[PDB]
Amino acid sequence: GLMQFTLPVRLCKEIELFHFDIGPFENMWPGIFVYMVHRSCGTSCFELEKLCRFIMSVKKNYRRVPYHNWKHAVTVAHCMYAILQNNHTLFTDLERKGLLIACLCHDLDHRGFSNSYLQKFDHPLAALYSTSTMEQHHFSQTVSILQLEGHNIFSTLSSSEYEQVLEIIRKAIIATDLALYFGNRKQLEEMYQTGSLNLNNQSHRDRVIGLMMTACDLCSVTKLWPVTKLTANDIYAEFWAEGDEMKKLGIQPIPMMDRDKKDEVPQGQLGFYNAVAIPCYTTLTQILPPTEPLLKACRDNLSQWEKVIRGEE
Ligand SMILES: COc1cccc(NC(=O)Nc2ccc3nc(C)c(C)nc3c2)c1
Ligand SMILES: [Mg+2]
Ligand SMILES: [Zn+2]
Repeated sequence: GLMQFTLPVRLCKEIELFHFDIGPFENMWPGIFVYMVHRSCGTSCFELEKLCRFIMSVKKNYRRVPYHNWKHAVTVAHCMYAILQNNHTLFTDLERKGLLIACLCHDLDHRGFSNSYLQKFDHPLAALYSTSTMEQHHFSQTVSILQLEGHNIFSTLSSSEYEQVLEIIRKAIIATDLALYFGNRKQLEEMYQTGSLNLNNQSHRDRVIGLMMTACDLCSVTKLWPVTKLTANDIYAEFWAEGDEMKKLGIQPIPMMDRDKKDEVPQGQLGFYNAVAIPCYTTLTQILPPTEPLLKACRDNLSQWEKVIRGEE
């Protein structure tokens, strides 16, 4: 196990920054992920034979959709890497192990549809899981892959440490349900502003890990404008697809998902920066000061969307 992964100089440098884009070379993304684990965790955390076999089974069970794809998984894992590297001593060995795997797995077997469209379609998964429908499925898919012959990357953990990591991964994945983020951020807001926030309180850590997961999940709004803008097309390609499918069930969908209402996208993006993205990275910056560069980048991209509306581009 004296085999390190190395990246070219430019990647080796930019991968440490929050705004890093992992590039269009699909075949470099596994090595980028392993590189991040080795540096975040240790070269010993995982048996490389098993990690590599886990990664490629995880890749396979992500679909060919415009946004909720294998690129998203690795992109979300890189944001978590940057958060963990910039907050060295606040996280247990198990939490670093668990959260990078949770980020890679967080959207397993996503089809490009919201929990809402599964409910109105009456998809079988909506009957199996009444809330956080896709997220419970994503955690299901994660456990399934972990139990394949030769895929159990945690094998060398004790029974209770193994229970702790699957529990970290379950809550981390469930927290990527944006419906739950509002209450979670509201509670974290009050806890930090009445001084009751306490990182030795497990139920507090849980909330703070959940906010990190939302932050990593939304990290496209924290990239340089050209990456943010080009990722928005992919996000809206899924939204408009779901809108089309709503119209096939005989329901006018929200404007956000109606491809006849593209003109409304810039204003809809302001709503999302102001209601979701800026509050998210604000509370995270208050709790984890060194994640400020995510808040600053998000503010720069809000400004870029205001300029789009003003016709300046
Ligand atoms: C009540 O129903 C609500 C309320 C608040 C938010 C939501 N959900 C909601 O708006 N989802 C969006 C929209 C635009 C987005 N734009 C970008 C670039 C990214 C990364 N994520 C987005 C997520 C639903
Ligand atoms: Mg998701
Ligand atoms: Zn996601």
